[PDB]
Amino acid sequence: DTPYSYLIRSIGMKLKTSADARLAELGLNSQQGRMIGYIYENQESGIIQKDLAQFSITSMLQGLEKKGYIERRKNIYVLPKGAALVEEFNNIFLEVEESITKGLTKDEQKQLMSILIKVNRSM
Amino acid sequence: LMDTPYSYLIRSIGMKLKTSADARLAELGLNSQQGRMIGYIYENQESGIIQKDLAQASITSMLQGLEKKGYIERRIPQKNIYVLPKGAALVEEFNNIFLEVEESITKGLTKDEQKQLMSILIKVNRSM
Ligand SMILES: [K+]
Repeated sequence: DTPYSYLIRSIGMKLKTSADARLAELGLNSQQGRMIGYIYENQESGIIQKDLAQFSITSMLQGLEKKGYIERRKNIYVLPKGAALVEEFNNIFLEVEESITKGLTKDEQKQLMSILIKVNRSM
Repeated sequence: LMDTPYSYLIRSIGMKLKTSADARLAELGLNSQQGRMIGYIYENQESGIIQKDLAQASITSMLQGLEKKGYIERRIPQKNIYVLPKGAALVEEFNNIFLEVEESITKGLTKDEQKQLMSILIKVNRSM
């Protein structure tokens, strides 16, 4: 009896499947991926260990250093391997996005975009 | 987040619905998983529900909590789980919250847009 909410939740959950599988193949968790992402995003501005505590973190950074994702040290920087990973995950999300229209006709593709915009605007 | 436009909107709408719902439930010291669980029990109890069927957040803890608060009981027909009247009243308040959230999805849409959205979302969900 709440079919729109059910479909929105379920599709929303499926948007994450490919990313979770890659994290697992790489031996990383969601906290590690996000941390690498956060550092990649903010390292030019400059980020220190305190900043990551407020947005252990010591042991995680050590794990990420051992995997060659983060530079050993003071500001924190991802290594090229870390930047490459962020790019990889972005591309995963692009492939998932492209899959949304797989089962849809041209008209359905346009209508979905128009309607989702309207729904999102209304709440 | 806006580099993947459909995904952006789907998650934005999802997160807005969930925030609406989590907040309206939280005031009642409830959460959506408890509501779903009680609802499932209420709907299927005459079929015979055991803890195993619910397994397939700690389920044992959540069931003990619902039982301690007087919402469900375990009856000797493995014991079967049933909603008590206080729990049936609570299912209805849960359901009404979910129904108002559902209606917020379609407020701004024509009947045709509602029909198109249902049809399309079924297809998208099937395809992945
Ligand atoms: K297609």
